[PDB]
Order: sequence, then structure tokens, then C-alpha cells
Amino acid sequence: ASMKFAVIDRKNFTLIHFEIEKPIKPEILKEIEIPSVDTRKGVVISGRGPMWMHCFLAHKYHHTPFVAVYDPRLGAVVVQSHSELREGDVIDVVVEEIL
Amino acid sequence: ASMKFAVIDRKNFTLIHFEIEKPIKPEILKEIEIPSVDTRKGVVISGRGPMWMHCFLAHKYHHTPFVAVYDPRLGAVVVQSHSELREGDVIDVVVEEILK
Repeated sequence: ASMKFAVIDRKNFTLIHFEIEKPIKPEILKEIEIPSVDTRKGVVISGRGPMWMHCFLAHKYHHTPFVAVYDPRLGAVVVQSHSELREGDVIDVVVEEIL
Repeated sequence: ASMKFAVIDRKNFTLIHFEIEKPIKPEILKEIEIPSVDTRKGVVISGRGPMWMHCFLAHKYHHTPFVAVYDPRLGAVVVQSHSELREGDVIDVVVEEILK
């Protein structure tokens, strides 16, 4: 039960948001079931969690056109791409959680 | 000028420490010049920075045997590997930073 993912498909990318419920150990990277996605599109990843969670997930979608990582102050920052965008580009995205 | 790297070699991996000094924009990922390393060995990355910096760096060493990311509470957590360790393994290394 210890993490939830929410997946949202957009014309140009799939947003993947993760939420940690119980506290977690790094073993969990062996077990966790990653959401599958249209790989013809790039991917944006968000969530509060340790950096290792973000890195792990980013690597897992490295075959997609691009992977970007959400920053509350900025939007989604592209950290690697095969095609559509360049490392360091920013996709204009805002994520909000019910208050 | 706005980021420094330090490299420390070990038998089984190369530690890469980064430090941000001025605040930075994501454009910087286009300019950054990454330290080169013995690629026969995996790599450990440590440094305070936004998630995107960590991810960026981790991708850049993806040809090495493994990439692990340092967590003060835990050690260095493997987040991808081609060869020596498994995702989620923890290298038991203690890193300490000094004011100077």
C-alpha cells in the first residue's frame, strides 16, 4: 500500500505523480510497479520524495522522447531527451494538491 | 563559475560531489561540462540541489556499471545499473562535508 501513482495523459506528454503513504526504504525500488505509458510521448515526473525516487523513475522512462522533472518554482525541467526538447528546457506546468 | 565539482576515486566507484554557489537556472544544463571518470567503475553522486540537477547528472553517467545517489540518512542508493549492483541496493559509504 506504500505508494500511489496518478497518471494523466496530455497531447504532448504523460504526467506521472507519485505519493508516498508509509515511509519507505530503498529496497522498494526492487518491488515497485511503474505505470506504463505511451512511449511515443515524453514524460513528466512529480512528487515529494527522496532524490533517489525521482532519479529511479526518470531512468525508467528514458526510452521516451524526453523526461522532465517537476520543480514547484519552475515547471517541469527536461533532464534528458531523445527527441522533442532539449536538456534544460522547461515545460510550463503547474501541479496543485487539494488544500 | 556557478558550480563546482570535486572527484574522488575509490576501488569500486568514483564519487562526484557537486556544489552550487550562485543560484542557477535550468538553462545551465545546456552548458554544464561533466567530469569524466573511469567508466569501468560505477559512480556515486552527492550534492545539495534541485531534483532536476540530480536526475540530470545521474543520466549522464548511465554508461557506467551503476549510478547511486547519496542520501545522508542511508548511504548511496543505486538507482540504475548495468552490471555490479541492483537497483535499490545501498552502498555503505559515509560522506561528510566540512565548512572550511
